[PDB]
Amino acid sequence: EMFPSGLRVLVVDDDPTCLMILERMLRTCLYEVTKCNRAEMALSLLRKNKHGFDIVISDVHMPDMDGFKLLEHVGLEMDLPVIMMSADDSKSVVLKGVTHGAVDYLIKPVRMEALKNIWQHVVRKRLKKPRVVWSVELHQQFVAAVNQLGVEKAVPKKILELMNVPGLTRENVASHLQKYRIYLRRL
Amino acid sequence: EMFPSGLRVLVVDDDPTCLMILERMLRTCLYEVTKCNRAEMALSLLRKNKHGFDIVISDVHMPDMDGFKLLEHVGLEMDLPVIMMSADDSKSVVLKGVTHGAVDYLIKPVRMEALKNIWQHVVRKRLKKPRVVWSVELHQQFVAAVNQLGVEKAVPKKILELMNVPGLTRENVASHLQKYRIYLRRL
Repeated sequence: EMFPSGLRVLVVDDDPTCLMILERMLRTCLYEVTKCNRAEMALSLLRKNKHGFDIVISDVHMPDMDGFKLLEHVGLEMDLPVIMMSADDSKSVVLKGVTHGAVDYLIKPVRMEALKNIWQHVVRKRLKKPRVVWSVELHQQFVAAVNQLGVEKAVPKKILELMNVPGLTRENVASHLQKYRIYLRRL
Repeated sequence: EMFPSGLRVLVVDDDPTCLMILERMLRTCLYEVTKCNRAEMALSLLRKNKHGFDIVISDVHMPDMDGFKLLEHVGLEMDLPVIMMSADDSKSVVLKGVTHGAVDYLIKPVRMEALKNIWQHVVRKRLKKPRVVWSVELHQQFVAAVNQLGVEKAVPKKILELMNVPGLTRENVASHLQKYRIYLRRL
């Protein structure tokens, strides 16, 4: 089966053991890895080179910033795939990862198969217009709406009815659902 | 005539004399001023609190980043009003300020009237949808198109014809033109 070697991953964690594990497993899986232990530094590294990182993995806890708001900055503001690394697997923490913008999550202890499969949010087998940026408030309304209808039955028109946001289009919701589908199915 | 006192301005300059002048004049004009001497730090200060700064003034030259790309980060990526502070007033530098995302510019020496009038890009006398973010490449095509048609005659349909970007709408161009109208008229 197909495997995309050489994707570039930024791993953000103030825990050196967690960082070492993630880096070693990603290199075993042929990803290219950049490590960083501060949220502010991660954000600077991502702006420094847009079209430089394919996916970010960041710890739910960070020493210089609330970890969930880093998820918002990376996953929503910058529209990058961000994966939440958490030691806590309660329903509330897992729900908060996706409500703050992550496309997926990893629970300690991280299994190789789970870690290796993160490329699914980046590549697929088969000058452009302005990109649309979702606010955290809008995103949380979307997650609530989709969870109410059921992820398998939620169609753009029904999501829109529940969100009740003038100007929000069917296309906007469909492309947002495609980005967050995998996480929402895990719920 | 109406004057909006108390707007919050971030001034970004590694030249302490320039920073002191801008801060003193802005405080005389009743703005609230935050100073910062590094591009990276400016960017962190702006994310730290969105809905915190009303307008940014940044020097065309910065020691830790190309000044024009800071304009892109602030004016286009973050969609804040950024004003280019420059000692150079050549046609090429002035054109580059607006092609990299600034809504206006200030030339040394800065006159009080010019400095005091920066509120025009922020306020006016009379949960929402995703915001649209322009890439620098798209923005530069837009500036070229508008300059070809003439800023006073440029209507969205004609701008679109010249830009030739599938998916770019009339509404997108009209709201972009409204943001950059003042600078483009100065050209």
